[PDB]
Amino acid sequence: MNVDHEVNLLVEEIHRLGSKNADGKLSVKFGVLFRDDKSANLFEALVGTLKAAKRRKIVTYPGELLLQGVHDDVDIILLQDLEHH
Repeated sequence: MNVDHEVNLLVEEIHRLGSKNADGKLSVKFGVLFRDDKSANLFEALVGTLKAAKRRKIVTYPGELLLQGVHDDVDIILLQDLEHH
């Protein structure tokens, strides 16, 4: 409910759903994550959660705003990793 937790929830989910790109970092396509969220609704505000982590430079993804699933091929790239002990 507090987006502060959701950010870390996001990076964990990305750790499981995401696959490594050429840069060696984990990345997951919006369509894949959105697909899972459409079932459980983990992120009540997925876009806002993405924004939060993009502002923290934890993840990056092409696009500013979106409404339709035309950005589903957009890979959310994990730039900063704090998820794992």
